[PDB]
Amino acid sequence: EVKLSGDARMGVMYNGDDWNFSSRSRVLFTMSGTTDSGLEFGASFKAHESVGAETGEDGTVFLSGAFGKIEMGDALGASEALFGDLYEVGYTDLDDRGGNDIPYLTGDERLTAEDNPVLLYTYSAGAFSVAASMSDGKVGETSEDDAQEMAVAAAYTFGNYTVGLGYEKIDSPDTALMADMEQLELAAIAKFGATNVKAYYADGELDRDFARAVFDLTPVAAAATAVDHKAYGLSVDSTFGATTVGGYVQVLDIDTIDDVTYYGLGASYDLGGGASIVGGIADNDLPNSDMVADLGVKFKF
Amino acid sequence: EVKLSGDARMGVMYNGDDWNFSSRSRVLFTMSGTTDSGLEFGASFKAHESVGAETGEDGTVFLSGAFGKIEMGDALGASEALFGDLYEVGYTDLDDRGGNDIPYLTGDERLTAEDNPVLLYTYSAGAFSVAASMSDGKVGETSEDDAQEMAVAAAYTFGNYTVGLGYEKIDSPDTALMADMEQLELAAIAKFGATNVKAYYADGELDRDFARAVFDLTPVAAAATAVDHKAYGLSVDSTFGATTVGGYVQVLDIDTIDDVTYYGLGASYDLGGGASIVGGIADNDLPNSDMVADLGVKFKF
Amino acid sequence: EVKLSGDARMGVMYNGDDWNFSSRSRVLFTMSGTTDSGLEFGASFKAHESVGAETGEDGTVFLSGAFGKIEMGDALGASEALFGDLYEVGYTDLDDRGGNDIPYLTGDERLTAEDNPVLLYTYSAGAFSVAASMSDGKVGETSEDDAQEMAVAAAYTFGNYTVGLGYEKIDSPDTALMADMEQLELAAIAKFGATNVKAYYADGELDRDFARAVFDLTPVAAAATAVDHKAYGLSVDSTFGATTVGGYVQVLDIDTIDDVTYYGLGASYDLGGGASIVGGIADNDLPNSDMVADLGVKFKF
Ligand SMILES: CCCCCCCCOCCOCCOCCOCCO
Ligand SMILES: CCCCCCCCOCCOCCOCCOCCO
Ligand SMILES: CCCCCCCCOCCOCCOCCOCCO
Ligand SMILES: CCCCCCCCOCCOCCOCCOCCO
Ligand SMILES: CCCCCCCCOCCOCCOCCOCCO
Ligand SMILES: CCCCCCCCOCCOCCOCCOCCO
Ligand SMILES: CCCCCCCCOCCOCCOCCOCCO
Ligand SMILES: CCCCCCCCOCCOCCOCCOCCO
Ligand SMILES: CCCCCCCCOCCOCCOCCOCCO
Ligand SMILES: CCCCCCCCOCCOCCOCCOCCO
Ligand SMILES: CCCCCCCCOCCOCCOCCOCCO
Ligand SMILES: CCCCCCCCOCCOCCOCCOCCO
Ligand SMILES: [Ca+2]
Ligand SMILES: [Ca+2]
Ligand SMILES: [Ca+2]
Ligand SMILES: [Ca+2]
Ligand SMILES: [Ca+2]
Ligand SMILES: [Ca+2]
Ligand SMILES: [Ca+2]
Ligand SMILES: [Ca+2]
Ligand SMILES: [Ca+2]
Repeated sequence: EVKLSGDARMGVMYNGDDWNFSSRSRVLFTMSGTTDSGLEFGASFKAHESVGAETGEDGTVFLSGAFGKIEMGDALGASEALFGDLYEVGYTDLDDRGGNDIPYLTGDERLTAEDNPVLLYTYSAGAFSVAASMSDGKVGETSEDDAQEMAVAAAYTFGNYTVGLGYEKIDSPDTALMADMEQLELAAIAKFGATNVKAYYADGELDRDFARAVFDLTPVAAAATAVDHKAYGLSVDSTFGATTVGGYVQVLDIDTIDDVTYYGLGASYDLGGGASIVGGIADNDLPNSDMVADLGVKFKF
Repeated sequence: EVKLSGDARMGVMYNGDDWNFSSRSRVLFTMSGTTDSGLEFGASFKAHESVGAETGEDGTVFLSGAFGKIEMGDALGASEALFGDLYEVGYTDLDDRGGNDIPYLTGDERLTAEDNPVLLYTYSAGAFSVAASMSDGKVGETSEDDAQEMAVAAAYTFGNYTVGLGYEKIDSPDTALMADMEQLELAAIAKFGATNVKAYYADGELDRDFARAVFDLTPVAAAATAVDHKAYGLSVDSTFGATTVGGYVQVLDIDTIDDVTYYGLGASYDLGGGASIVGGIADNDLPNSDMVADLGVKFKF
Repeated sequence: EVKLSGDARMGVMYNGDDWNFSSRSRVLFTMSGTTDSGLEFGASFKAHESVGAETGEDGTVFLSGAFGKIEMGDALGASEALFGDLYEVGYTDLDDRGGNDIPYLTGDERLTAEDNPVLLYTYSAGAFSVAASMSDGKVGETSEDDAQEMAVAAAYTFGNYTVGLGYEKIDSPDTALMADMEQLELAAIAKFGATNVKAYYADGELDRDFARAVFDLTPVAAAATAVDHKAYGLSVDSTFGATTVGGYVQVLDIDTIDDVTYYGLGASYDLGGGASIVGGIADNDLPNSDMVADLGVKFKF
C-alpha cells in the first residue's frame, strides 16, 4: 500500500540584515505491508529525495516484529532515535545560529551517502526502550575504508519522566589524519500537562580539525589530535488553547577551540485544519552574529 | 489532503529541417486544506519539479479568504495572472519561433530562482478582478541586491467581454549595468459562443542588451541604456463538435534593434476520455526561420 | 486516472571482497484512460525518473486499440519486449559479473536519451505475437545524425512452449568511425508446471571497439571494423511451496576479442503480503573475478 501526505510553508525570514520571502512544499510517500505471520514492513521518502531514495542515501526501509524494528537508509542514530531534539523555533526552523537540534555525534547523515545507507535497530517493551545503530565502514558499496559510526542508547519512562543515556562513537580509518571521536549523553524529558521540558548533557572528545570547522576555523597543519568537549541544553514549551510558546538554550564548549551559547524563542497559533501561524527569534553569543527571525504559516496535508 | 493528476503526449515534431520523436509524461500533486474559520490553503508542484519545490523555486503555496488569495513560489505576475496567453498551437506547444505566450515583462520565472520565490496577490468581487505581484529584491535568501519586479493589473467582465490593463516594471540594482524596464498592457477577451478572441497591446521600454538578446544579438560594450518597444497580437479559436481550430499572430517591435511577426495555426480533435489528436504549424518572418510543425496525441489523467 | 505502487529492499551485498549494507525504495506512477471508442492510453514512470520522464528519456507513454499498441519513451526493443531476461538472481539483482539479462543489441536505453525517446509497437492475436521498434536517427530533437536502431521479432505459443525469433540492427552514422551491427536471436520458453525454462541463441556482428569495451579493453587506433559474435544461455527456476530456486548460465563469445561464461544461482522464500527473503551468488570465469553474493528482503507495495 502507498499513502500520500505533505506539507508547505510561506512567510518572511530575516537573515540578520535583510528580509526575504521563504516558501516550500513537500510530499511524503508512506508505503506499508504485513506478512502472513504479522511482521510489518514499510518504506518512506519525500518527493524531492526520490533520486537519493533509489540508492539508500535518503528515505528508510524497515521490517518489524516481536523482535523490534530494523530500519536501513537515511536513519537516525540510536540516541537521537530515543531523545529527539529541543523545541523547534520559527516557521522555517531557524537553525541559522545553531538551532534547536541536539548535537548528536552519529546518524542523521553523518556518514549516510550515495550507495551507503546506515542501520537503526529499536525495541520497546513496556516502560523501557533500547536503540542501536551503525554504518558499515566502507565507502559506498565499495571496498574503500570509511570512518565507521556506532551508538547505543536506552531510556525508561516513569510517569511524567523519561530518562535515558546514550553512547556514540566514530572510528577513524586513519588516526594520523582524523582522531577517533566519542560522546556520552544523559537526557531527561518531562511532561507536566500542557508543558514539555527536555534537557541533556553530553561529554566526549572530537577530532581537532572537525571541532575547528564547527566554528568555521581553518584546520591546523599537523597530525590529528582529539579535543575534549561538552554540550548541554534545555527547552520548555507550553500550550494554552491554540497558542504554543517555547524556547531553548544550548551551549557547546570545546576545549582549546571555543564555546558558544545559542538559543531561540518562538510561538505558534493553531488555525485548525492543518494550518498554523508560526514565528520566532534565534541567536547565539558569537561576536558577529545578528539575530535571525521569521514569521509565516505552516500547512500539513 | 493530497490529490494526483497527470498528463502525457507522444508524436512527431519537425524542427525546421528534420522530424524527431517527441514524448513526455508528468504528474501533478495538488494539496488542499481549510482552517476552522474557512480560510482555504494549498500547494502544488509537478513530480519533475520536486527538488525546486523544496526551496521555493518551483510550485506554489497559497492562503485565501474573504480578503483574496496570497500565493508564493513560482507564480505568475499580475498581468499574466489575469489575461493569460494566446491560443496554444501544436501537441508539443510549438514555441520554437516565438510561440503563443504573451510577452509579459515580470513573473513566470523572470526572477524566481533557488531560495527565491515571488508573490502574487489576487482578488475578485463580482465582475471585477485585481492582481498585484512582486519579488523581494535580494538574491536567494541572501542580502545581495537583485533586480526587483512588480506589477499591478485590473480587469472587468461585461457580458462576453473582459477588458483590462496591467502595468509591470523591473528595477535594476545598477543602472550603469542594466536599465530599468517597464511595460503597460491593454488586453481584451471575448467569447462569442464556440469562438474565443483575445487581443493585447503592450508598450514600454527595455534594457538595451536584454532587448538584443531577444534577437540573439551580442551585447554592446557601453553603459546600459533603455530602448522603446511595443508588442501586440491576436488569437482566434473556434470549436465545432470534437474539432477546435485556431491560430494567433503577434509582433514585437523594439526600437533601434529589430521587429518580428510570429504566428501559428493548429487544430485538435477530441477523442474523449482525456485524449485528443493535436497538430500545428508555427513560424516567424525572420530571415533564417524555417517553419516548425508537429502531430501527435495529448492525454490528461 | 493515476495509481501508485512501489517497492523497497534491504540486506547485505558482498562485492567480491567486502560486505556492504545495500537498500533502496521506489514509487511507480501508473496513469490510464480510455477514449469514447475504447482505445486505451496510459503513461508510467518511477519517482526517481521524474526529470527524465519530462523529456522522453525515462518512462513510457502508450496508445492501444484493435491495431496493437504503440509505446514511446524509454521502451524495450522488439526482441526483449517478446522474450525478456533469464531468471533474476539476488535481492539487489546481482548483475555485477554479467548478470541475468539477455544481451539484446537495441532498445532498453541503447540510444534513448534526453529529448530522444524510442518507439515500440506490439500486437498479439491468439497464439501469435509480433513486435517492431526503432529510434529516430537524430540526436535529441536536433538535426544531428545519430546511430539508428531497429528490431523486429515474432513469437508463437503452443501449449507449454513459446518459440520465437528476432532480428536487431544498429546503423552507424559513420562507418569509418563505428561499424554497423546486427544480431539474430532464437528464443524458446517452456513452463512445465512449477518449472520455467528459458533458452536463447544469438549470432551477429559488433563494432570492434564497442566489443572491446564489453571486456573493458582500450580501443585500437584504426578505422572501425566489425567482429563476429555469438551468445547463448539457459535458465531454470522452480517453485516448491513458498521457495523458488533457480539459476542461469550464459556465454558471450566475440571473435578475435574474448569469450566469457557468467552464471548465478539464487533462491527466494515468500513471506506473503508482498515480502520475500532473497539471496544469491553470481560470477563469471574471467581471471580477476571474485564471486558476488547478497542476502536481504524485497518488498512490493
Ligand atoms: C510585502 C510583504 C509581503 C508579505 C507576504 C507574507 C506572505 C505569507 O503570509 C503569512 C504571514 O504571516 C501572518 C499571518 O497570516 C495568516 C492569516 O490571517 C489570519 C486570519 O485569521
Ligand atoms: C559533537 C558534534 C557536534 C557537531 C554539531 C555542533 C553544531 C553546533 O552549533 C554551533 C553553533 O554556532 C554556529 C556556527 O559558528 C560559526 C559562526 O560565525 C563565526 C563568527 O561569528
Ligand atoms: C541530565 C540532564 C542535565 C541537564 C543540565 C543542564 C540544563 C541547563 O543548561 C542550560 C544553559 O545554561 C544557561 C545560561 O546561559 C544564559 C545566556 O543566554 C541568553 C539567554 O537569553
Ligand atoms: C516571538 C515570535 C515572533 C517573532 C516575529 C518576528 C517579527 C516579524 O514581523 C515583521 C515583518 O515585517 C518585515 C518586512 O517585510 C519584508 C518583505 O520583503 C519585501 C521587500 O520589498
Ligand atoms: C515511423 C513513424 C512513427 C510515427 C509514430 C507516431 C506515434 C504517435 O501516435 C500519434 C500520431 O498522430 C496521429 C493519430 O493517432 C491517433 C489514433 O488513431 C485514431 C483512431 O480513431
Ligand atoms: C517585453 C519582454 C519581451 C521578452 C520576451 C519576448 C519573446 C519574443 O519572441 C521573439 C521571437 O523571435 C524568436 C527569437 O529570435 C531569434 C531568431 O534567429 C535569428 C535569425 O533568424
Ligand atoms: C486593446 C487591444 C488592441 C489590440 C490591437 C492589435 C490586434 C491586431 O494585431 C495583429 C497583427 O498584425 C497583423 C499583420 O501581420 C501579417 C503577416 O503575418 C502572416 C500571417 O500569416
Ligand atoms: C494545421 C494542423 C496540422 C499540422 C500537421 C503537420 C504535418 C504532420 O504530418 C506528417 C508526418 O510525417 C513525417 C515523417 O515521420 C517521421 C518519423 O521519424 C522517423 C524516421 O525514421
Ligand atoms: C551487522 C549485520 C547487520 C545485518 C542487517 C540486515 C538487515 C536486513 O534484514 C534482512 C536479512 O536477511 C535475512 C532474513 O530476514 C527476515 C526476517 O526474519 C524471518 C522471520 O520469519
Ligand atoms: C550484443 C551486445 C552485447 C552487449 C552486452 C553484453 C553484456 C555482457 O556481459 C559481459 C560479462 O563480463 C563482464 C565485464 O567484463 C569485465 C571484467 O574485468 C576484466 C578482467 O577480469
Ligand atoms: C533456440 C535455443 C537454443 C539454446 C541452446 C543453448 C543453451 C545452452 O547453453 C548453456 C551454456 O553452456 C554450458 C556450459 O558452461 C559450463 C561452465 O560454467 C559453470 C557453471 O557452474
Ligand atoms: C544460494 C542463495 C544464498 C546466498 C547467500 C549468500 C550468503 C549470505 O550470508 C552471509 C552474511 O554475513 C556477512 C556479514 O555481515 C556484514 C555486515 O556489514 C557490517 C560490518 O560491520
Ligand atoms: Ca532544526
Ligand atoms: Ca539530528
Ligand atoms: Ca557502505
Ligand atoms: Ca507556449
Ligand atoms: Ca508566461
Ligand atoms: Ca530573495
Ligand atoms: Ca538483471
Ligand atoms: Ca535489457
Ligand atoms: Ca531524436
